[PDB]
Amino acid sequence: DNAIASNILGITSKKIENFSDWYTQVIVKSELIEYYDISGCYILRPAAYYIWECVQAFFNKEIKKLNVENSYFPLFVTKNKLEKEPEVAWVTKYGDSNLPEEIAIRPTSETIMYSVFPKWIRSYRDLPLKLNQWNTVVRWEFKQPTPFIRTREFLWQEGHTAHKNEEEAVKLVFDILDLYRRWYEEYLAVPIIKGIKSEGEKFGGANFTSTAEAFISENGRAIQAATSHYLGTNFAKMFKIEFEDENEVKQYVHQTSWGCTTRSIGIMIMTHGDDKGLVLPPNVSKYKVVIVPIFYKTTDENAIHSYCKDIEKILKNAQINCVYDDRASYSPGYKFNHWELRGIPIRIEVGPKDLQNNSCVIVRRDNNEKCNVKKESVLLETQQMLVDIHKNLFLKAKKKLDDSIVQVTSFSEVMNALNKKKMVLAPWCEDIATEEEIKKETQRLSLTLSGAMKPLCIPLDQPPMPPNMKCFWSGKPAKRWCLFGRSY
Ligand SMILES: O=C(C[C@H]1NCCC[C@@H]1OC(=O)NS(=O)(=O)N1CCN(C(=O)Nc2nccnc2C(=O)NC2Cc3ccccc3C2)CC1)Cn1cnc2cc(Br)c(Cl)cc2c1=O
Repeated sequence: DNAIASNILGITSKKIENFSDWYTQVIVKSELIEYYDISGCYILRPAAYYIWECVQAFFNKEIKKLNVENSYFPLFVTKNKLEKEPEVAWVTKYGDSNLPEEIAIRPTSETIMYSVFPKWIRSYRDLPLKLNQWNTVVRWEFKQPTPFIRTREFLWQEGHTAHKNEEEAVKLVFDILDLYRRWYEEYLAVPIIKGIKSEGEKFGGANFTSTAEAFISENGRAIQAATSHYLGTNFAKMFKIEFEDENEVKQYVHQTSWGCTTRSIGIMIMTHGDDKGLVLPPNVSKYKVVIVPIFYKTTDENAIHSYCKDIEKILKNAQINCVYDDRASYSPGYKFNHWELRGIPIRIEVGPKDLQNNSCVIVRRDNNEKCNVKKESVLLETQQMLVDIHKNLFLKAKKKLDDSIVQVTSFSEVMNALNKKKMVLAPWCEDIATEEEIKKETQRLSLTLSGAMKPLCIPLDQPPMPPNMKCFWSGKPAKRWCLFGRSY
């Protein structure tokens, strides 16, 4: 429990050698996650919840442009109402007395909301209806949990809309999907692959499911990053959500729903984190800069302290939040590891020579590259470097994603691509019967998580398909290229 020894040790598992232990150490030592006495439930500490507040402000600002309004619906669903559509958590008593009708924690708010929609929708003048919630949902599974990405309770947003026809809803589905892209690219520097889910992997209530897929290249696992469904009139028939149209004729509404969870944070940690600890894209880090003082003698102490307070004022006047670790009990080297492990994008060092030159040293977190900068240039160099740190993080990640995809044309090359922690891009006939056949065979040939291969998504960005190409599995005419891989 010695501070210096713990500081020098940092993360002690190498990301590439022991990924599972590497991930646990990072989330605990960078002060993101705390554990709890109920399995599969975790505490979001400030540094983690700050990230959620950043993406929440962005997604709010964007869905307002689509005229989507936030709201809040009850945490509880009556058994009577939920079972009008079996791992839900059930409230059965208050104090010591049983409830006459059991009560479920929402796993999602479909039945809670769509049950009231008919009261709000009477004619076309009431459409479209566009609602969003920021809440938690509970799903009591006994699979092995994993912080951020696979938990019994998790924070998310769920948005639900209803439209007068199909095209206006289908357009909204993909408009939201691109906001999920920007959520991951512009804020978490994580590249995703837009696609359509296979028939066997889509949401049971949707006509189609569009998805944003991410890939964890260190363990070879694909993970769904966000989702956006076109529900059609399926839920309008269940709940009788009708309206009178412009011709005075009763019609069903066309609905969409879409969500993104704190799994996005987990994906971001697994992408950018290195053997030093957390690595934060500037847009989700509270402190963009850490100012560390360095003292050669005891005489230059009052000057360097004042010089660091000048740089702090320069950055904070430009609304660039920072922190000046003026603690006298720790060495500069200690502070370097301290804030590197916590993922601060930029470190500014001020020493005696840097003060004699009226300059400073600015170190990047992603690649540890240093450069000397004049004091009057500190603000401009910091601004451009925060932008380049993001771009570098994203481009390096997009490289790892692209290199994780092996385009194949026969099944005889599938197992070799899987065992190299990759996913295959294969031409597929999209027949639903083949989805389980591919799972059973890929896991059979694999010799804890599963070894089976499942249809991840059919990408929107389709490679050229020669009109005579056949399915990599059945040999029947192929329809589109499909990503297949191992998942959680
Ligand atoms: O809701 C819907 C329809 C839509 N509704 C509005 C819009 C949004 C919806 O769009 C989706 O399709 N969302 S999705 O949830 O399917 N999708 C999103 C992307 N994913 C995440 O990011 N997930 C997470 N993020 C962070 C942490 N953990 C997880 C996570 O998965 N934990 C679990 C796995 C795991 C592993 C170990 C331990 C515990 C656990 C729990 C998960 C996949 C479908 N659905 C799902 N399930 C239901 C369940 C019941 Br019970 C009933 Cl009754 C109904 C439904 C139902 O209707």
